[PDB]
Amino acid sequence: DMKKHGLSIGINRIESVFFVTLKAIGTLTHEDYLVITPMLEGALSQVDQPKVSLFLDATELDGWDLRAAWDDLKLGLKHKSEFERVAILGNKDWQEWAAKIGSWFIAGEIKYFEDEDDALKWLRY
Amino acid sequence: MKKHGLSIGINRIESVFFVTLKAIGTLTHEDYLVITPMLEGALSQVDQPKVSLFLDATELDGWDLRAAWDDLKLGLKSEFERVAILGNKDWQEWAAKIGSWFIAGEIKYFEDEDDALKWLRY
Repeated sequence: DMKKHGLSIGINRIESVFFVTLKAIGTLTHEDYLVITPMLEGALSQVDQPKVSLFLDATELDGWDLRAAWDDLKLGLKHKSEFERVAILGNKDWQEWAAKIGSWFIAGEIKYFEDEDDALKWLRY
Repeated sequence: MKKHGLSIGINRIESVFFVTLKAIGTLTHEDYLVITPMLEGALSQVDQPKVSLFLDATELDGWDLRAAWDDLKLGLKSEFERVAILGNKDWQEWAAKIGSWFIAGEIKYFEDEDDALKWLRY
């Protein structure tokens, strides 16, 4: 009834360093892809930092439909830059998107976490 | 490891899409220069003809008054029906100020999330 579904993209500064943030939540549909991804793309294309990394909060993501457009989503940076690091935060138990959601990104390194503090420390230092 | 910044999104509750924006920490002029182009890039892609905005300012401490944040105007390509601002502080500190970034039929301040969201989808 009140369950939320979708994603948000942002920029956060932590200890003087800016990073891109992404939060995915609920169960994503085809309609959701059509409505939400142009906005994510529009946002990410305006990020122009010397080096930049990404924090992906997927703790509240259920997943998406079999072979949905979400499998092939690509989120890239303003001048074809790659993310230095991408920290993917999940939960204790494996979820259907675990081995798939990383492919949205071109990254120097992708690391998976169950604790936000650890994820942020790895990104920052 | 205190976070300072803003995120923008689209969420759906049942069958209704709404724009969502969360602001956190104390925003500086450098933050403005880095975040506002992305915020504007996101908003220019919202095509839904009837749409509202949920603004989560629960973790917002404020911004530098000499920074461009005071003057920010966010909009659609073309207006929000409703903007629901969620926060804990006396409204006169920042709620009216951040509310003024938007043009909308109605702009309302809430301390309860459930009530804010219900009001947006009515």
